Order: sequence, then structure tokens, then C-alpha cells
Amino acid sequence: ADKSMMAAVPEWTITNLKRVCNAGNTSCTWTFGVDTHLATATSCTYVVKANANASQASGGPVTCGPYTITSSWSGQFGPNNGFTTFAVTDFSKKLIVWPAYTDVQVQAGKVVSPNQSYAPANLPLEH
Amino acid sequence: TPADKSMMAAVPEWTITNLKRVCNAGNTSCTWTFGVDTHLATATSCTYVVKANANASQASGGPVTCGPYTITSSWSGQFGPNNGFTTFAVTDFSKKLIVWPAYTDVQVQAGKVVSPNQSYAPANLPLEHHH
Repeated sequence: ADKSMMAAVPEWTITNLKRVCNAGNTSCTWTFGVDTHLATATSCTYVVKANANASQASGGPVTCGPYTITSSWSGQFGPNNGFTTFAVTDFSKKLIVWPAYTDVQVQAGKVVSPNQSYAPANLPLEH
Repeated sequence: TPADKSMMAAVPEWTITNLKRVCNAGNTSCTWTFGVDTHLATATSCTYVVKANANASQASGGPVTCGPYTITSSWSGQFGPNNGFTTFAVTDFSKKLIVWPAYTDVQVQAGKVVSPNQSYAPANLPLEHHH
């Protein structure tokens, strides 16, 4: 038997996503909004620090409004295809999305356009 | 350029089949076994081993290749240990598609197959095959 874990709600849009890292790459500040389209959007500032290579570091958990956010960077496909995945969880709703951005997309410190939308999945936590 | 873009690919959901975690007695190795069934093709069977000096069940794994897939995993206790959960990242590099199956420790701790099989909608990952 098969069960779809995808929620029957609109995709969540990650708005105006950008990554700004300091000169030494020991701190990267990600800013974005989370717009579920069914409620007021949430604005987030998400800072990842490291002794070296903050852009490769795993971040969080960070709270932003109803969300708990982490991130993980992967160079599994080589540096040219490095990418960061966020895990954005609304614990109250038991919903999770995983926005994922290549370094190519965010390296210039400009906002990613278009905004990217993701379908939430159910996470069967026990409250 | 449009304002917004759905990243969800126009393909059937990938079903993770017969998922099981078995860790050794000292929790220095956990073997996850599961299939990736995209339905568009016959399923791929995978054996995914995560090793650690301690607490392999909490350790990040991969990358491991299984058929066309590259797989990593990360465990999170952000909601407390009773709500620990493992998230996989399963990417088909050639198709530029990725899913993130996620299982709570409660679901897998018995070492028994998770049922029902859980399916996930793939997202597009805009990797550059042409640098």
C-alpha cells in the first residue's frame, strides 16, 4: 500500500531569497519570506556562522514566526554544482518544505528571480 | 521573467518502498534498505549504510550512489528526542530531480518495514550539466 505525504494546500513561495556572506566566508545571512498564500507571509533573517566556509555550513535550527528552519549544503556533485537545502517546518501544522538553491543562483548576493514555490509534505510527528 | 515559478516537476510521485532501518547493537552502523519507485521506470533497490564512531542513528550519511540516485541523510532532534526524524535527499542527477523522504524514529525504531509506503513529489533542482 502507498500513501502520498504531500499536503493538499497551495505550494509555499519563498520570496526574495538572497544570501550575503561576509568577506571571509565565516558568516552568511539569508533573507527571505515564506508565503503559504492562505495566511500572511512571514519575513525571515537566517544567519549561518562557521569558523571557515559558512557557505558550506549546516545552519539552524532557527525560529522564524511559526517555522523552524535548518539548512545543509552539499558538494556531492562538485563545487560547480554546490547547493543548499533548507528544511522549513511549521511544527503546529506538521508541514515541511525543502527549498533548494544552487550556489550559482545565490552567489552574486542578488535576489533569486523568479521566486520559487514548493509543495509541503506532512511530517507525522507526535504532539 | 515571471514573478514566481513552481519547482514541482510534472512527474508521478516517487514512492519509497519497503523502508527499514536496522542499527547494530552499539549504534555505530545503521543500514537503511528501501526502493525508489518513480513509476515511470521500474524501481531501484538501495542499501544505504551510515557509520559513526557513536550514534549512527543520528549521523549524517552519504553521499551514496544507488542506481541513478545520489543519496544523503540528516537526522534532527530539533523537536526533542521523542520527535527525532531522519530526512533523506534523493537526487537523480541526470533528471535534475530531488525528493526528501522523512521518517520519524518512532516509525523505524522497531527495525520493521514502514507501511504504508510513503510517496513524495519530486522538485526540479537547476543543476548545470554544462557549467
